Formats: sequence, C-alpha cells, structure tokens
Amino acid sequence: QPEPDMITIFIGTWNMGNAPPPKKITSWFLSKGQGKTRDDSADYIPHDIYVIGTQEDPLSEKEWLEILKHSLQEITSVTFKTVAIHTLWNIRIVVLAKPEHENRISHICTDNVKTGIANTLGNKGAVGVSFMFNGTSLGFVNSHLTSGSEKKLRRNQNYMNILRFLALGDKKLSPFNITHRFTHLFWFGDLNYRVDLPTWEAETIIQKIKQQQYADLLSHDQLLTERREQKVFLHFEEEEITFAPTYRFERLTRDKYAYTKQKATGMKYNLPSWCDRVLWKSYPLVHVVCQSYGSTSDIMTSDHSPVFATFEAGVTSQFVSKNGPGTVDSQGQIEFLRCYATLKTKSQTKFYLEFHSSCLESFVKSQEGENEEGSEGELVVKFGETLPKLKPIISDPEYLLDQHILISIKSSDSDESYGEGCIALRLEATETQLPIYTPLTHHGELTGHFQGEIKLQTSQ
Ligand SMILES: O=S1(=O)CCN(Cc2ccco2)CC1
Repeated sequence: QPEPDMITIFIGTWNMGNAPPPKKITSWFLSKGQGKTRDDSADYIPHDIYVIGTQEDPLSEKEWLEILKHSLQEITSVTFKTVAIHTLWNIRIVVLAKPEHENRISHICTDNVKTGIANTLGNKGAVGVSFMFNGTSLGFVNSHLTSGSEKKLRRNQNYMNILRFLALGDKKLSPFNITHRFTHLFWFGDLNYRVDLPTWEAETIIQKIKQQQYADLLSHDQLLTERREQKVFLHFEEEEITFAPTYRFERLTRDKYAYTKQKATGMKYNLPSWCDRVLWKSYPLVHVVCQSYGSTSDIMTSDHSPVFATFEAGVTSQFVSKNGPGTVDSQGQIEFLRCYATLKTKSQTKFYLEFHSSCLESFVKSQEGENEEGSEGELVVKFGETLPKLKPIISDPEYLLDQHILISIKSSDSDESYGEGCIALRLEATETQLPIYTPLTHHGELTGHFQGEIKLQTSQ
C-alpha cells in the first residue's frame, strides 16, 4: 500500500450557543449550504482527517464524540478513529482520522490558552492539537476570541497571546511559536470580528444579505481590514467569503438576523457578521488548496451557523536511507552565501543565527554577524560567507527538496530571538546559487527580513 503524497482535511467551526445540536448535522461534514460548496459526486469519499472546533459547546466529550462518529459513519460507512479531543471550558477541538492512518499519526499534543485578566479571564481562549502525519507536521487551533463590535483590538491581543503561549509541536523548536512549527497550521473558531457599519444601517445590511450582495459588507469586515493593515494574522490565508454572515440568527430558522440590543446582549447590537472563520498558514511552496469554504443552511439550534472548509494538503513520507536517520549523508549540503538580516530593532547587541530543520540531526548555531547602519535607520546584520555548511541526514533530492529551514536571529547578550522565518529547499536548481528570502516575525509581528543566496547539493 503506497504512502500518500496528498490528503484532504475537513475543518469545522461552530459556536453552538449552549444548545444541543439537532439530530442530523451531516450537511456540515458534506460542505453543503452557502458559499464554496463540495460537489455531490464526492459525498461518499471520506476526508483523511476531520477537525471539529466548537464554542459554547454544552455537550460532554463522550456525547459529542458519539454524534460526530455516527455522523461520519452514516456519510462514508467508515468508523473514524479519535486522534485527540481537548476542551477548555466550553471551547473544544476533536480530531478524527480514517483507520488506515492510525500508524501514520504520532507525536500527538494538545494544549489550551486562557485569554484576558481578572474580569476577562474565564471563558475566552483557545484549544489546539498537533501531530505528525508521516513526515508532515500538522497544527490546529480553535479559538473563541473576545466578543463585541468595539473590541477588535482585544481580539488582536487575544490572537498574539494564543500564538505566543499555545505549546504545540516540537518543543526543541524553542525560538519558534506555533506560526512556524508546522508544515500546515489551521486556525479557526469564533474569532468574533464584526462588520463595522453604523447601527442605523442594520436593515440596509439585512437587505444586502437577502440580495446576496456581500461586497459592501466584506469591505467593512474587521478581520479583513485588520489583516490588510497587518494588525493580526500576518502571513495567514483565508479563502474568499461567498456565504452570508453566520451570526446572529434567531434560533430554529435562518430567516431572521437578531441584531437589536437586549438585556441578554448587555445592551449591545450584533449587526450581521462573519464571526466564524477558517484561516491557514503553510510553509513556502508546500501544496495547500482550499476546496470548500461555506456555511450550512439547515442546522438552526444556535444563533451561529456552522462553517466548513476543506483542503488538499501535501504530505511527505517517513524517509529511511542506508545513511540517515542516525548519521549524515556526506553527499548532501546546504550553503548560505551573502546573507543578511534587516531588523527593525533599535538595540545594538551582536546577533547570531540558529538553523532548525528535521533534515538536520540538531539545530546549528552560526558565528555572530557584522552590524552596519542601513540608509533609512535600520540594523543590517551581515553574515558574509561565514555561515556554517549544513549537513542533512539524507541527501536524496526526493527527500531534501521537500524540506524547510527555520531561521531565528538571536541576541548574543540575551539569547532571545528577535525574528523567525522559514526557507523552502524546493529550489529551481541544485549546485546553483539562488536567491532566498523570508520575512522575520517575533510574537507573530513583523521584525525584519532575511535574504541572501543558497546552494544546495543533493546526491543527484
Ligand atoms: O500576503 S498576502 O497574500 C495576504 C493577503 N493579501 C493581502 C490582504 C487582502 C486582505 C487582507 O490582506 C495579499 C497579500
């Protein structure tokens, strides 16, 4: 039985509004309703992995797992295996996989982050799961961010706390947060960003939704505008939204948006909004294609509609050679030429690099770089031809061209990372000097850039 080089992944997010689900939820897992929907001819074809995020989930883990498994079994005639389940308060993540994948999945991790302080600590935060699928690392985050149209900056702070503090993936990748630890990272949930239009415009917004005219609403969606201004979710992707706002509905129908202020809402308006979202970030030049992104129309127990997204995702095999794992493959090498980091910092410490990759036996520390002043005020750290030659464990180009090098630039004085990025080895040529580039981030915000040239030697 050959190992796959692609899988499909289902991502669901549903804020259940503290109510039990209806008896049939299959439309969610079939990607049927409004938006980018899945073709009927695929209904019996199981996804490889199903990741279900709920918020305001009133069920026990047992109760929800039985509903999920019975749902998938009815659709596909396959009995899915539970990879992981993790709950923080009423925020939950379930990962299910086809039974044939059970011995392809390992290194399963779960964690949660509680956001806020005092008043604002006790119901918002995130849960996550990570694991390896053969040679590919996968991370999943379900977050319930702060509510309210006038709290976008709190949501952005919630995001940074979650990516800083959620402890998933390989703990040896110590300079890197979750935005660099995975081949593919999916971040979804009730992100709670709203359509920022005046309250007086509520009925006009409803009119537009009835006409399926979303453009003047999406141009005011806080998540898209905050992303465009680089305030949140830097270097993440989202499919185009072509489904109606998923919040706030009257329960038991989808015919009415319930937007007006009530004692139950703290006297806040809830204008129709795309609260419920799926975003992703994959390493450079790895295959990832969104094949559905939409909302169900027939699940009406909550004031939110469920959201689905599905993806093709490239995966690699657990490579063994005569040499690595457990030795190098002298036929292989990675050289950096003429590299420099440009940093936004005001500090004047010396800096060194760390190179991390599962194609190395362990991470590699560089010598300190040479600091110069840039023309427009910046710090330029030059490494010259001084960088250590990296010795991959396997030299086969079918393995090495699919790998990635994570880079951290660290202060000599504090050993703290001032920026993290990632370089793909999926090059146009081997034995050839080629330009490389990554932006550098720290705590998910832009801190600089790293650019230079690479020269990769494989056994071919
Ligand atoms: O780096 S990008 O692929 C990120 C997405 N966009 C920009 C964008 C549009 C809306 C919000 O942000 C193109 C460049």
